[PDB]
Amino acid sequence: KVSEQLKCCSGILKEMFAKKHAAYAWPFYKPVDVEALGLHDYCDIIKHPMDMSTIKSKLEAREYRDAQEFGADVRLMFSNCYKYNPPDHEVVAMARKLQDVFEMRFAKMPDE
Ligand SMILES: Cc1nn(C)c(C)c1-c1cccc(-c2ccnc3nc[nH]c23)c1F
Repeated sequence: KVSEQLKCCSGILKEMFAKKHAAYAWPFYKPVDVEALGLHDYCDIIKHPMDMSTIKSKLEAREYRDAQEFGADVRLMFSNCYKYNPPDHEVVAMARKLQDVFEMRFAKMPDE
């Protein structure tokens, strides 16, 4: 069960990194570079930054022990975006679309 579920999760991660979703996934590929982006309050507002390269590193290194731990990280990434940004900002629109992809496929988890 655990192995299977984590495979399911790595498939989701591979999809989120895929070219078919790149038009809205790209802001989430790497850690937010607060300084480069001029976002000098980012650290002060976001206490636990998260991005898809960090999730991929944690998957490769077998840090996730179960699907719930992986999902909590992916959702944290979206929540940080909803935290920091006005809800009408383009990056929030892209986060919502990528979360739709994630939640619909995560729902299709093998459950035993
Ligand atoms: C520059 C730039 N131009 N455009 C239209 C976008 C979407 C960006 C951009 C580039 C890289 C990362 C981010 C980003 C990621 C996660 N959270 C964020 N919060 C504010 N920016 C965030 C980003 F918006």
